[PDB]
Amino acid sequence: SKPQPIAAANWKCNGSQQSLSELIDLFNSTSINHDVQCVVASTFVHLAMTKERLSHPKFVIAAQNAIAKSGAFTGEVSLPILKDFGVNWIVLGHSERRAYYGETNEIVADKVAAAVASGFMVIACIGETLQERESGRTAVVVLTQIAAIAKKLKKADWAKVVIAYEPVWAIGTGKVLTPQQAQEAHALIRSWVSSKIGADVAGELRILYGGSVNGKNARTLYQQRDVNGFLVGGASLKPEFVDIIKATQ
Amino acid sequence: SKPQPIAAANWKCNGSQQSLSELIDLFNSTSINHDVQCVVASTFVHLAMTKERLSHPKFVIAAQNAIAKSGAFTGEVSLPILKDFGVNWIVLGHSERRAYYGETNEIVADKVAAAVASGFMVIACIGETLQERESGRTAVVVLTQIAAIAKKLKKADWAKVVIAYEPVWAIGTGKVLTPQQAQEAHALIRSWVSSKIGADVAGELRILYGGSVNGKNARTLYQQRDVNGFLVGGASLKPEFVDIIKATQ
Repeated sequence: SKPQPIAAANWKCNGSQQSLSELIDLFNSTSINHDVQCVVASTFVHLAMTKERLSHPKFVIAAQNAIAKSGAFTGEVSLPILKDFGVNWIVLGHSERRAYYGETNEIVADKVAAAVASGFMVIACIGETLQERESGRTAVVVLTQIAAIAKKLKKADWAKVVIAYEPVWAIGTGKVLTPQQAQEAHALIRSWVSSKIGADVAGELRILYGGSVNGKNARTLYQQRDVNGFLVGGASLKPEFVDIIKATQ
Repeated sequence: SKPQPIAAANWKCNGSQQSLSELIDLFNSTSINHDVQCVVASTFVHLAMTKERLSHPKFVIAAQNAIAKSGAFTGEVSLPILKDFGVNWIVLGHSERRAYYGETNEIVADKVAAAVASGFMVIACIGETLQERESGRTAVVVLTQIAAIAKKLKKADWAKVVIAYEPVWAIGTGKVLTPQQAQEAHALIRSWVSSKIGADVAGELRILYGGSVNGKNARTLYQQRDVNGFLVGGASLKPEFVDIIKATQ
């Protein structure tokens, strides 16, 4: 049987108090009749209002980034600050951070490890560029990214990790992977985890797909054996996010 | 006469709800009997609680960083989000961001300009490294940094700008500038502003000193003719921040 699915909303750098409140009210009103962990990753500014207003028990709130430790890091937010604030889920190594904000495989790996050590559930992101996909190097690239994360974890730590596989070229572009492409990518990640870490870990691991997921394409993607839910960008700011939740069965 | 002084607390990446609440209660209880703009720059996570709890009218709250626009920038916070959230002051181009987080002179300048255009009061940071100071290149370096900011502003925009001069080698190191060094740096910045922008602008501009300011050294620094207050790191997390406020006269 698949492990528990996840439907994660990555709001990215977006939202007004009014527009996020309206969306949160929709989520609070939504009937969810199967076991799925819903996640809302808001900007840091919006965490207070999202914690106060989101009350649907199938939802948890997440941060979109952190640094490992408090200290002289003007502009940044640390894991102890988020932990003190009652935020226990986090997205780390998103493509945008790897591309724009200097996060190498090893930097991502170190953030993931600090977050797991702090007690967080972590959605760790991996995925190849268009050039890498064109060159047929998807597997080596994504397995190198995950091997970097794995290097800094113990086997027991995987109970706290979720992988989001998001091809860079699929993010925000309207180019969604076909169900067969998503399935093969997730399968190859899982096979690596089974072989390098453990079969038990591999079977329990949630591997989520992200990159132009919407209410119309989600259900077909979810039917693939190795897909355990979604990390959703643009569509997570819209009512159709609830159709993506419904798609996780 | 000097323009209105500023005493700005840069909390950096620090604080628990409990420890910041205790400090805010101290600030709320503090008698401030002269005209000084106090600023508290908290992490993004803490803005909600600081807005709710800080009620002393001589204080405003600030963000420690932003990006110009909302959109697909996972982990980041934009100026429209802060504006919607009622935060109207911001620190930009802090040394830590220039050193760790890829902010060039031109990136800082563009953030400053977007923030002024959005309606923010901006504390824009400039300052030279130890090597630059040793080589006698302080003036050219800091004037190059400020010229980059100035390039993206109109003269009328300066009513919204405050400069924080913070030698990199003075930050967190316990190496405070002597009053004469601070005075000459501020004087040379002001002279440049007078000559390149306008004498009126130069006279109204707040130039704050930062780098190991504490309750013991603040009053002597403030007595210098071209010093208009302080950007305070480590000491702003401590009761002695109130002694720095008292020093601005």
